[PDB]
Amino acid sequence: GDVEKGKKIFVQKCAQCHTVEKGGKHKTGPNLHGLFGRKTGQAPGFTYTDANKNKGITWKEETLMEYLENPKKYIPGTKMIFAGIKKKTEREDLIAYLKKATNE
Ligand code: HEC
Repeated sequence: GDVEKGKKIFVQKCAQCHTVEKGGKHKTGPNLHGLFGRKTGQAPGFTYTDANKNKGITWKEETLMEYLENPKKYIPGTKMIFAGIKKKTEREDLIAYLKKATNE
């Protein structure tokens, strides 16, 4: 998973709604710091849909690969408006970026 390639994918597809920094700002979407190994819907100070709050999985590589491929299929009724990233490589690249960025 190429971190630098993941950076650019994040900017293109994710940055309009999400920050990755520790104590970063909530926007349209929750700040993503400390994402890995946390349950869905647990970012402090963000109002989630009941669907995201009660999804009840743990974020990791496996779960992110499935989610980012098709958000609304994984979490029906999410308010995250994003169609998905179809390609495996692109997703692994992005997830590599997040593993690092959301843990610094
Ligand atoms: C790159 C394609 C993106 C990644 C990676 C993520 N998003 Fe989003 N996102 C948005 C909202 C409003 C929410 C909350 C929606 C709801 O509660 O139904 C989300 C949710 C996520 C989550 C889960 C958060 C949790 O802690 O459980 C992850 C991991 C996530 N998103 C990653 C908004 C948007 C958005 C605005 C239109 C875009 C372009 C994206 N999200 C894209 C990405």
